[PDB]
This record gives sequence, structure tokens and C-alpha cells, in this order.
Amino acid sequence: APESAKEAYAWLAEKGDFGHFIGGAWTAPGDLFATVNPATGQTLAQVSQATQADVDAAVKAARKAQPAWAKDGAARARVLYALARLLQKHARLFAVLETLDNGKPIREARDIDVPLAQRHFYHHAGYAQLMGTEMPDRAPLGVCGQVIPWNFPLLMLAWKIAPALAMGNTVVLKPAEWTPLTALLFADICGQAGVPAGVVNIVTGDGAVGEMIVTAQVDKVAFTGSTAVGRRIREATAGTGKALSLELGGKGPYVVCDDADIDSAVEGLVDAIWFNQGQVCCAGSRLLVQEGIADVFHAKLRARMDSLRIGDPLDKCIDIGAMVHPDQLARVRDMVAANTDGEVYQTAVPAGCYYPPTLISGLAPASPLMQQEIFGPVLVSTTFRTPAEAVEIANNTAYGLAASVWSENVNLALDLAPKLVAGIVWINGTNMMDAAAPFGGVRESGFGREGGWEGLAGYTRPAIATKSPAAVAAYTGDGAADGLDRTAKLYIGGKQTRPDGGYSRAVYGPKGKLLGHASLSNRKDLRNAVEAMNAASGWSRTTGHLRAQILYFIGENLSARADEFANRIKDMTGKDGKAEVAASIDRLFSAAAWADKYDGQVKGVPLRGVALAMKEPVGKIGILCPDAAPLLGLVSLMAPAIAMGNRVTLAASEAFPLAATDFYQVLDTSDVPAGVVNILTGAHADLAEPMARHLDLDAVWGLSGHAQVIEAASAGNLKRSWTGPFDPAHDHTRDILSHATEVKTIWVPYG
Amino acid sequence: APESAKEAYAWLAEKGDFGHFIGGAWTAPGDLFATVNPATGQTLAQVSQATQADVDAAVKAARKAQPAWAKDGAARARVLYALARLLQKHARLFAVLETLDNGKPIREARDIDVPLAQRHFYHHAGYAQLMGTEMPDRAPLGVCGQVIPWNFPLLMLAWKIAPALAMGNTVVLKPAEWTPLTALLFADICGQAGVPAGVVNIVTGDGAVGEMIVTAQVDKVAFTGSTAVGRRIREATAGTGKALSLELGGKGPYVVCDDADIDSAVEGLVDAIWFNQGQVCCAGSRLLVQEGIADVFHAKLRARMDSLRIGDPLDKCIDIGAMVHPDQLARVRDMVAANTDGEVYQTAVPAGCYYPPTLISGLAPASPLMQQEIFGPVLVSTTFRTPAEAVEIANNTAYGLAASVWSENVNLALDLAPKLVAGIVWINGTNMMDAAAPFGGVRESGFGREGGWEGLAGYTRPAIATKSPAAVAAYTGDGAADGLDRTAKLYIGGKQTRPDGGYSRAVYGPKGKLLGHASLSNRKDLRNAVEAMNAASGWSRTTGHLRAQILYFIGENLSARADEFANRIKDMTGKDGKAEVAASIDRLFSAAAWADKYDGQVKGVPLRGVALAMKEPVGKIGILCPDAAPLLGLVSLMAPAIAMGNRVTLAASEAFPLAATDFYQVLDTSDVPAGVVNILTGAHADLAEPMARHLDLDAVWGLSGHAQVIEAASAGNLKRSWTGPFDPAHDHTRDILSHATEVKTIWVPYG
Repeated sequence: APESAKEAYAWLAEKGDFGHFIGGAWTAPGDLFATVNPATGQTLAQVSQATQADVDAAVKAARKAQPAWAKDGAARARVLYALARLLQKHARLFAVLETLDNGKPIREARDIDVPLAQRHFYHHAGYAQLMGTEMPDRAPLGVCGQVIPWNFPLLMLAWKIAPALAMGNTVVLKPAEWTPLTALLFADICGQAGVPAGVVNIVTGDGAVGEMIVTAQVDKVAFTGSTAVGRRIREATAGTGKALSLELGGKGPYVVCDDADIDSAVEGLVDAIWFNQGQVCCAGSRLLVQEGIADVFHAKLRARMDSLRIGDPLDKCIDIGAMVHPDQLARVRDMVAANTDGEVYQTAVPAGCYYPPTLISGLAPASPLMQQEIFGPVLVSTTFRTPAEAVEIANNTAYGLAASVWSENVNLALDLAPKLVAGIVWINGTNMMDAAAPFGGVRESGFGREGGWEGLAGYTRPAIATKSPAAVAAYTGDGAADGLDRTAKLYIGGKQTRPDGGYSRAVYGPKGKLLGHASLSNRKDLRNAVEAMNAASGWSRTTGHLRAQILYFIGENLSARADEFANRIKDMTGKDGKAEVAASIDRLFSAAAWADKYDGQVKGVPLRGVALAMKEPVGKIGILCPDAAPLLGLVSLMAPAIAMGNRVTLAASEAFPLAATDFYQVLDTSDVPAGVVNILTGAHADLAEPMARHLDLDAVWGLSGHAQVIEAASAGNLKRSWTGPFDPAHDHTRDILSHATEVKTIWVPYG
Repeated sequence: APESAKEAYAWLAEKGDFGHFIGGAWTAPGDLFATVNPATGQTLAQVSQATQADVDAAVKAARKAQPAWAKDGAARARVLYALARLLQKHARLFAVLETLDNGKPIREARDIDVPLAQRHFYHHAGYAQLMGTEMPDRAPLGVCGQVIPWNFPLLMLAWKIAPALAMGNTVVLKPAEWTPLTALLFADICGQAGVPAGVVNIVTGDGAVGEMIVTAQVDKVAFTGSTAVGRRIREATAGTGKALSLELGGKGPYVVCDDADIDSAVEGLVDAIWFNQGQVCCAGSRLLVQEGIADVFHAKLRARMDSLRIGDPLDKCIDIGAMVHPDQLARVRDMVAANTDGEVYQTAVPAGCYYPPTLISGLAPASPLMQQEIFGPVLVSTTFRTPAEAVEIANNTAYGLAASVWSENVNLALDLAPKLVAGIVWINGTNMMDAAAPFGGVRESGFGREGGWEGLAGYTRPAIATKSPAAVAAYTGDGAADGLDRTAKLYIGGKQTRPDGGYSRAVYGPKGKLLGHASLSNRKDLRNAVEAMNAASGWSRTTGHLRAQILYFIGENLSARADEFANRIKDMTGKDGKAEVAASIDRLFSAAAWADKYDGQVKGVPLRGVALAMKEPVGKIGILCPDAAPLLGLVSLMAPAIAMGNRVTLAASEAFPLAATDFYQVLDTSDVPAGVVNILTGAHADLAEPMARHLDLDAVWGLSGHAQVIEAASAGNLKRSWTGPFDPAHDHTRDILSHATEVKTIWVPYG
């Protein structure tokens, strides 16, 4: 007997045609479109396509409510707790509504989706309670515009709304046009939970409504969905000062070693087939099996796939539900129709909006199917010989979200996990989720983390704001020739190099005295710098102890030249440079201090084992330094970045480049490995877009302006970007460590 | 060819007979005694037995220097760095001197002792640099008296001096009477390193000098050495307000499972035989081998023991050096002479102060040799059948310091580690040490941690001090009988219980009105409470999520009775109780918030893998509440304690007990598991010493006075103790979490 939907139908009948939830109240239904039960084809309800006026009103109401909401963290905790209790009290209603609207089996909705949504609100209540005392340097961002996809409608909502509210923000959230109903029921319980009017606003519609929210007067945009829409959102928000997080999917590799627990690995994969759909953090869709066990693994997998029950999603015995929409069914059919590689196995399928579990095996590591987005309940598989080859195959995509590794050997499992490019690695499991355990992407899977203490920073800003110094025009001078050799070069790959373009500009002091010449770098110089950083990839695998020693040497060797650097700064700016040099030394010693002390965090989880939220390098960072603070600006950005294991290329102060060029000798004397620090001089108008666009850079920090160009160009490979504020007089070290690291959460067995 | 000692002899000839290093200068030699090279019997130098006047002067000089030293953390970092550079520059001299003085093989001194001492100072320099901004609520303690043993003389010094100095303290340190020389050379490099006069003071002598330092006007005592001396130090410092850390040894179990890498496990053990001496964090001395591999493991072990080279410690090929002193040789011979159990195997031995590697196998788990302190290069071994039996055998001692677990299975290793009672667990390794990785004991191995961020708190105090409220006399009254039933009981094991002694006292309001009666608890009640806490051991293995839910219920159910509790407080004290009730609710919700958010810390180490500094419960805590704040004092102490997974027995406010007795109903309504919270009422003069003495309690918190009695009695089982200050009006939650947890560092493989 299937689960009863009587209560869900009664709620839908009560709500009638839906408007929006704005300012604590339901608005009149407008331009209606149907949401259809994909398993039956029946219209469940009519919902409104929001207008620009609706989105304006939602954001206005969220803004009006936010300062009172931000004031009392203890009060927010009570509301978040109440929301969790109402999710639990109405768990069966939320679960049936999710199954009706999305097509997923009721057993998944009841066992996975709703309990994790409850736990997300229970857990994040405590962050609201603790924000004032445990995050005293932080404050709410304001209003968050939030946009989510169709695959896990309620749980995606929880992942967005719970941290935003905990940190004193208000939200305007739009569910996917195919799956609006559980978000509307969430709206309908907000009053009962004591959510103050306008703290939560839910508007419905398709991508055009998403676009309105993204471009509205919000302080943050948080998006989960397709990579292409992620790029458009990054472009649409460029130069606006909005905070942005993007979780962009990319189905993860599932690595099965010769010594894996085969039957547990098979059962984990078959139990993940329905789950691994849409843009969710998951692993299993890309199967990588060591060649010694590959035939046996595949044979067992196909028979376990046969045991999956496909049919009525309201039947609690069903494992494979209905596809979310005919458009998605067509997408999966078309993907399979376009593939000619490998051997395709499909289980039986019932008639209608159902697609069967499908395994495409015998693929080569270079096959396009191993690299393209995979749609539907479809697995693709290839083999590997060595663990090193498994790592190479797993990392040979544009994505980097989650991964799974199966091995019974204590060494092999924990050796492979840090080598995989991913935000999450599950050992001997997959799709393990908890509110305390952060998740999110790298590369074209996006940026930002959701869950844990780590997920909170992106919903906050400094309690005391800094402001970047104004740009400073370079001084001019008469232009008489220079009989001495005072033309500074570039510093790339451990040695000084001429600028590829051959040009240098005269540098003058405040009264017109010629001080020297500085190179004008170009895109070919930047390319050479990126190649040097690629050759220095070993730096990102060094010990913190080693990196600390190098930074200590840089600090010592700068100190030995302190008077000289102060005189150079005074020559260029007319103002005494001793305080700036002392601060630069201090930043180096603070970065040296941190190099082996920026600890990952161990999460107790109510699941098997523990989650290790590790700190890893971002990788290769291009940095543009402000005009002011010709030494301190450069050192303040360089030092925490390399302390965390990054390689960097810095565009030094455009106005005052000669302190940075004097610094080349310090880098050489300090035995900084070739390519770990590279320095370009010249016009940031020449360099900003090339650095932000570069597809082989992992992050761009633009602290000299050009924020719109930099943030728009960063969409090419979706690198992380930071455009300030950055005040070199302020000690930003701790904040910069966060810009300079990624969180990778490794889930390990633990008694 | 052995290592040359010419430079070491030249330094000893320069220093002549030694005085002490006090106030930055060397004092005149006094009452001299010899330090003898144990390998040759030659006197190396004469050193002074310090007088009381010497210790007075050392502490006076340390006190005079401390405020200027505390002022500039960046300056302390430069000095700590300089000390590390001087340890590295003179590494060969320190190493030879250690071998001459202590007898250890020069290869151990050069490869292990000196490099780890260097790294300790390099690493802790950074804590000084970061103290002001990353520990802003903390300040230096002041002057630290430090006493260390003979087994690792320089490294024990580094473990004491580096964190003390980093946190802005000054030190008076006494090395062991048998091994003074590397501490005297450390003294001799302090001037060159820029240590300001009196920041470091080194005095020499035997235990009588240690006693002088322990009882001197110092703010902290830090001791490593024997359990018996640890007890005497705890007694000698009781009631003085001094901070105390004790690392008391206890050689650790070494668990070898059937699926261990046998040869690596054997080689790790044989390479640990010389190391595992004295009171050092180590594992290997108690060998626990699964019965299926026991015969093969033992046979391989005995032959690998045969390959150890015994002889001249200055020979870099030597593995087994000279015993530190004839007294220690006699101690090992006597221990072996007193044993009649098992089968004794000894390798060959050369003549003189050498004792051979020795394996005593075939012991039963209950044999006394498996539980007594083991001296010398001696291993004792027993077998186990199941992993659960291994845990039982490993934990069946009075100690709890380090442990090692060997298994190639990813599950088994990480399943066993959290179950072992220890401050450190090494997976597939032993005796792994790093400055970032905290180490220290539980049970009779002591308390406190050394290394990492975690080791710093014990060298600091709150920047703003709190003060415990003054005691409050209970109100008196005429004494007319009570015709209503208003006699409150005790709360033990999930139910109300009559006091075993049968007595209750009348409770009066401020104007003499009879309010009711409160039970007078006795030692039998406390015993029943401890039994109830033992039956509730499952609480210490619950998820944080579960504990948070319970605390949320307690907060909700108190809130539902808020007016009633406020009226009870006003009845008892004459002052309005609404603010106290609101604060009590807030403490519960803060503790609920923290229950699943107090994260362990992942340490990057320059060795194999990573060190996971986990948070674990202390266990069973006896708590005595202040008179003032009849509800808030009790709730503020109870809530963070149980949030961290402890079980507690609280002695409620002696003056005003009836708010706590009203709270019984809240505990019952909130489904607090039986034995997790137990409440006693009555006279703290009856309860303080029994609670502090109780051998089945893991910690005693006495916040109503009796500090000397409590701290002295705590020496019985060396439980942790906290006697304040505690101001209930202050939110101490975060600090209490630290009192309520232990750090257990698990070393795991990691790529």
C-alpha cells in the first residue's frame, strides 16, 4: 500500500492558486503556470511567475526586516529551533509533498531529505546563539538573494536559509520552477515558527525571476544550479560589491581499489543511483574501478541494479522514482542517444516518465562521456591500473565537487583522498551529509562552502569596515636621460627577466627627480609567470614548517635592508618609510607564524565516523597591489598567500614600483623556490583582465580597482576572486588566510 | 670511529664548576656534587646544590623581568626564533653533551632530541607573534616554576620553556640532578639569543631544590616526572592559586592486531626500546599481541632485539646506550629480580652500566607486571583474542598517556583508537612527536597538555579577571513546625531519593519565614550518585546532536516555569529573580548550541600523516556550586559539562537550595537520562573532601571554597580540579568547555 497523500492534497486545496510569500503575508495569485506531478501528469497546483514588482517588494520587505532581526542572536536561535521543530512535526507532509512535486521515492524523502533539513535548522540555531561572542569581529551581510534547483527542493532550501538566518540576514529565495511546493509549505510554516514578517520571502518563477533576484538590491547572492547559469550570475553581479557563492554540480568520481570491500562498494553505488541527479554534491556517476576487480565489480553491479524497484514514488518500497519533468527525461534520452562509446546496460523500465538505471562501461579514460555532465540515473565507468592513474583519471575534468574512495587498507584510502581535486572526499562511503560538515566546489564546480562554522563567513562581513586607499597618480618629470643603469626588470621563475614587450617607464619622485625606470609587463610575461608557477607545484605539497622557515628568512633579510627600503619609499612618495618597512617585516613574521598553525577542524557527526574539514592551498593566485603602500601592500598580500602553500604572481604598485623591484634581492637571498613568488610591474589596465581571465589561475585578487572587469572575466574558469576592500595599513592577515585556502572535508571511519 | 667530544669537553672546561644562571648571569659555585658520564664513570663537571637563597633570587629575578617581557609579543618571537637558530647552529655540541651526561646513543641525540628541541622553539615563536591578536582574552600567568626528569634532558627543557616564554611568562627551571649539563648549555646561549636578563633562570639540585621551586612565589608549576612526586606537588600547591600541569609517565600499550604489518610493527617496537624510559609519552613497553600472530611476532621480535648494538654511546652505530645512573641500573635489576611470571629473554650485554633489551612474554592480562611501572629497556607482553579484549587489557591500568595500534585495516585502527584511555594514540607508528601536536596524560598519568595551540591555555589567564562571590550565610528563623509537605529530597540516578542520613534542615527567607526543608547529603549519597554516573557511561558516547536536543528541552522546560523559578529565588533571597532565570535559560541554550560544535583540531605535522587533536569528555565530574545564584550557579556549571558528554553530580547552593530542588522536575520533564545529572543538597563542609577524594571521579570543580582541602584530596587519583574563580553573573561557557573536555591526539596516515 502506497503512502497516503490526502493531507498534502488538502493543503494544496487550501492554498489554492499560489501567489508569493512577501513581508510575512501571501500575495494575490498572478500570471499562473502549473506544477505537475511527474509520476501521474496531474496538475498539483498553479503557482505565479513573479513580476519585477514582486521581486522589488520581496527585497524591500527583506531589507525592512533585517536590522531588527540582526539585533538579537538568541532570538534568532529560538526561531531557527522552532522551524526545525515544525519540519519534524510536519515531516510526513513535507515528505509526501516533495515526492508529489519532484518524483523522488517517498522513502528517500522521508529518510534523507526531511531529516537532513530538520538537522540543518536544529544545528544552525546554535550559530545564531553564539554569533555575538564567538564571531565578535563579524556582522550580518544584510539581504540574501537565493536561487536553488529542482533535485532536492526542501533540502536545498534548508542549506540556503538556515545559515543566512543564523547570521542575522534576511532572504529572498526562489525555488526551481519545476518544484515550488515544499518551499511554499516552508513559507506557510514561517508564521507559526515566529519568523518576523519579511525575514523570509519566497517568490516563484523560472530563470527570468532568478535573474531579477540576482540583480536586485541584495548584499549577497547564493546559487546552486548549472555551471552555465553560475557563469551568468558571476557576470551579472560583477563590480556590484555583492558577496557570491556558487555550487555548480559536477558528479563525482567513485574510486574502487583492488582491496575494496566489493559488496559494500557495490551496494553504496546502487543506493546512490537515484540520488546522484542534478547539481548536488555527490559521487558515483563516474566509476573508476581497478582493473583486477573490474569484471567482477561490474557483474555484481549490474545484478544489484536489477534489484532496484522502479515505479510509483508514493510506494515506500520503490527505489527509482519518476523523472522530475519530461524535459529532463528527454535530456537523458538525448545524452544516451549521442554516445557511441562503451557497452550500455539498462534495467527494465515501466511506461511513462521513468528512466531505468543505466551503466555505460568499457569506456576509455579519454572518452568524452567520462568528462561531460551526466544526466539521469546513469553511471559511466572506466578502469585504472595503479592508484596514481586513478588520481589522474579522477582529476581529469573541469569539475571538482565530491569524490568517493573505497579501500580496506588504512594507508591507501588516506593517501588518495588529499590528492583528489574536490571539496569533499568520502572514504568507504558516498553522499554522506551533515549540517556541521562543510560542502562545496573547486574549479568549475564553484566556490563557497555550506555547512559548519566554515559556511558562516560567507554570510557575514567585518564588524568594522575597511576602505581601500584611493588610487595615486604616478609622479611626472622633465624626462632627461639616465647615464646610470637604473632600469628594473621583472621577477619570474626564480630570476630577473626582461619584459617581453621591451618597454619601461621613467619613475619620478614628488619633485620631478628621475629615480629609475620600471618595466611594463604584458600578457606574455604573465603567461611566463603562470608557467613558472606550474613548475613550482611542489610548493603546494610542502610542510608548514618548511614554508615558515622561508618566510622567516624573508623577514630577516628585509630587516637587514630596512633603512634602504625606507629610503626608497621616501624617494618615491616624499613621506618617511620606516613605519611601512616595520609593518612589512611584521606581516612577514605573522605569516611565518601562521604557516604551520592554520588548523583544519574535526567535525563530530551523527553518522559513521568523523568529518575532517582540512585546509588546503587555493593553488595559483594572481594579485594586483594598490598604488599606496609600495612595499607593505605587496608584502601583506604575498606573505599569507605563500604561507598557506600557494604560488603567487603579483602586479606591484603601479604608481610606485621600485620598492617591489628592490625586493627581488630579498626573495633571492631568502631561497624562495623558483616560481613561488613572481612579480610584474607596469600598468594594471594592461594586466587586470588577463590575470582575471587566465584559465590556469585558481584565484585573482584585484586590490587596485577594475573590479567589474576582474569579476566578469573570472567567470571563464570560475576562479575565486577578491576585489577588496584592502587597506594595507590594516593587518588583514587572518582574513587573507581564508582567501588563500580551500576547505576539503574528508570523511573517515572513527569509533 | 666514535663522535668527537673535544668541543664538549672544552665547553665544560670553560664553565668550570657551575653555579646557577640567575638574572642573566652565572652565580658563584656553591655546595658541589658531581655529574658523571655513566658510560665511563668519569666526572664531567661539578654542579651546585641550590640553596633556598638561590631559589628566592631566581624567582625574584624572574618576577622582575616578567612585565617588560610580557609587553611585546613580537619581540618574544624574535628571541624564541633566535634560540631555535642557536640550537641548530650548536646542534652537534648539544647532542654530544646530552650523550655524555645521560648515556643515550649519539644517533638518538642528534636525530631525535636536538631536532625536536629546535622545532619546538621555531614553532612556538609564532605563538608569541600571534598571542595579542589571536588570544585577545588571555594574558601571561607570570612566573613559572618548572621541574623535569633525566630521560630527555634538553627536549624536556624545550617542552617547558618554549610555551612559557611564548605566552609572556618567565621561568625558573631545574633539570634533573643526574642530567644538568644541556640545561646549563641552554642557559649559556640565552644571552646570545637576546633573552632579557632574568627571563630564563636555571638552578640545579636534587628534589629538595625542586620542592623549593614548587613552593616559591610562582604563578604556575609545570612538572614532568614520577607519579609519587606529582602527588606531593599537588599537595604542596593546594590552596595557593597556582596553575599546575603534571606529566607523570606510564609506559603505553602497543596493540598488534592479526592483520598488522608484522615487520613494520616489530621494527617500530625494537626501535622504541631505548626511547621508552623514564616519564616520557611513549608506547611499546606493554605489548598486546593478538593470539593468532603472537608466536610469530615474538619470534621475530627476539631476533630483531638481538640486532640492537649495545655499547659506547658516542659511536653513531650504537642503538642501546648506557643506563643513566647506577641507581637506575639497580632499579631495573631489582624489578626483574622481583618478577616470577612469564618467560624472560635478554640479549647479550657488555660489562658496566649497560642493561640488555629484555622481553618478558607469556604473561597473563592480570599479571602484576602488566600493571606496575616498567623500568629500563624492558618489554612485557600478553595476548588477546578480540579487539574488545585488547581495549579492556590496554585500559586496565592506573595510567593513561600514550598508546599505539597496529592494523592494516582502515576500520579497525580508527575504531580502536577512540576507545583507548590515553592522551595520544598512534596508528601504525609509535613515539611520534611534533611541536604542533599536544601530548599529555589522563588518570594517574597527570593532566595538562604540552604542544600546539592547546598547550598554551595553561600558560595564560583571562585578560580580565573574575572574582567568585562571597559566601552567604543561610537565613535563620523561629523554627515553628510545618504542617505541609515541603521537604525536598535528592536527585540521583533519574529519581528523587531520601538522604541516606535522614536529616533535613529548615530553609528560611530573609525575614524568617519558613520556606521548606532541604536534605543534608552524606558520603553514602555521593557514593550512590557516583554509581548512577557509572551506569550512565553511555552518555559519554552519545552524539553531540543528541546532547543538544536534551539541553534544548531543559531550556524550554525551564522557560515554561520561568515565573515560578523567579518567585522561588525571590522567596529565598529577597531580590527579584527574573534576570537570574533569564540568564539560566540563556546558559542552557548556549550549552545546547555548543554540544555539537566544539571541534577538534587537525595538525599538519612534518612527519607522516596528520595529528587529530580530538575533544573528548572528561568523564564524571563532581561540582560544588556557590551560595549566590541559587539557580544560575547550578545551571551554568551543569549545562556546558553535560553538553560535552560528561556526567555530573552537583552540590547545590548551601544557603539557597530550593531552586535546585525545583529543578528536579525540569530534568525529569526533559528526559535527561538517569545518572547524567545528579543533585545533592546540604553542607559543603560535609561534601567537599569526599567529592575531591573520590577515586571514581575524573574531576572536581569546587566553586564554593574549600580549595586547599579539595586540591590536596584530588591527589588521591590525580583527578583534574578547578576551584575558580567562578562568577555566575559572568558567562563562563567557553572556558567551562575546556574544563569539561580532554584532548586526545590521534596520529593517522594521510597523503
